[PDB]
Amino acid sequence: MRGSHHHHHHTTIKIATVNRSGSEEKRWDKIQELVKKDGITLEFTEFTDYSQPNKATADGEVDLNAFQHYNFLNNWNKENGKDLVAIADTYISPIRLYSGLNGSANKYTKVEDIPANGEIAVPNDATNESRALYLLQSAGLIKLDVSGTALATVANIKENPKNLKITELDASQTARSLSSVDAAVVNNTFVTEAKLDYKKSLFKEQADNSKQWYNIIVAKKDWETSPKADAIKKVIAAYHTDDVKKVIEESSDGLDQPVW
Ligand code: MET
Ligand SMILES: [Cl-]
Ligand SMILES: [Zn+2]
Ligand SMILES: [Zn+2]
Ligand SMILES: [Zn+2]
Ligand SMILES: [Zn+2]
Ligand SMILES: [Zn+2]
Ligand SMILES: [Zn+2]
Ligand SMILES: [Zn+2]
Ligand SMILES: [Zn+2]
Ligand SMILES: [Zn+2]
Ligand SMILES: [Zn+2]
Ligand SMILES: [Zn+2]
Repeated sequence: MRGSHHHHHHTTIKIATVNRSGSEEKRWDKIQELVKKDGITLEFTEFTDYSQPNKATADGEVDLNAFQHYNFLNNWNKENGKDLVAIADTYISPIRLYSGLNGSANKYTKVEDIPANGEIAVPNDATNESRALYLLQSAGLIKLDVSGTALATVANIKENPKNLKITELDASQTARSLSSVDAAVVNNTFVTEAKLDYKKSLFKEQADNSKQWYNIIVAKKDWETSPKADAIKKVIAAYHTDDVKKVIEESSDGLDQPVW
C-alpha cells in the first residue's frame, strides 16, 4: 500500500523526506542544534519512496520537502499541474551503476563483463529512468535515439549489443533487486539501506548541465507569505553552513556532495 512512512519528531517546521540509513540524516540533527536558540522545532515525515513528499507539500501536510533534484521537481510540477518551488540547493550525488550480487560478493568488477542476455534494473519515474538510460549509454552498453534534454525511455533504446533486458522498477527497489539481476542503477537515497559501497560501483554518471541533478529544498510557491516564512529562512541559513557542509561529507562518506 502507498505512502509508507514514519515520523521522527524533535515554531514547528514540518519537513518531508525519504528515509536514508546509517549516519546520512545527521545533517538534520546538526540543523536542529543550530536553530534551537531560535525557538524552532523540526519534525520529519520520512517516506519510503519518491512518489509521496511533493504531494504532502502541495496538500499542506508539511512545510518543506528535501528529497529530489530539479529535474524530478520540474517533471512532477508539470505532470500534476502544480508549482512548488526550490528555495535552496543542497547536494549532488551522481547516480551509479552497481554490480549484481552473489551472496555479498559483486558478480562483476567491469561493465564489459555484464553477460549477454543479462538484466539491468533502472528506476521507473521519468527523470531517473531517463538518467539511468543515458548512464547506460555513456557506459557503452546501449545507444539511444534521443539526446540533449530529451527524456529517454526504454522505447528509445536504438542499439542493444548484449541483448540486455532493461527492467524498470520503483527507484526505492533497484538496490534490493541486486540479489537477482546482473546490474542496477541506484539513486544515493537507497544505497546505504541495501548496504552498498558506492565507491565499488561499476560506473558513475559523468559531470557536464549537472545542475539539473542538484538536490533542493522545496516549498509551496506562496510560502513567503506564510507565518512560518521567517523560521524557514533560518532553517535554510542553518543548512547552508560550513558546519552542515562538513557533516554531510562526513556522515555520507562523500556519497553526497554539497553544492553551496
Ligand atoms: C527524487 S529525485 C532523486 C534524488 C536523489 N537524492 C538523487 O540525487 O539521485
Ligand atoms: Cl536532534
Ligand atoms: Zn504520518
Ligand atoms: Zn510527524
Ligand atoms: Zn527514523
Ligand atoms: Zn530516518
Ligand atoms: Zn537524527
Ligand atoms: Zn533527529
Ligand atoms: Zn494531515
Ligand atoms: Zn490532510
Ligand atoms: Zn517509467
Ligand atoms: Zn519507462
Ligand atoms: Zn568502500
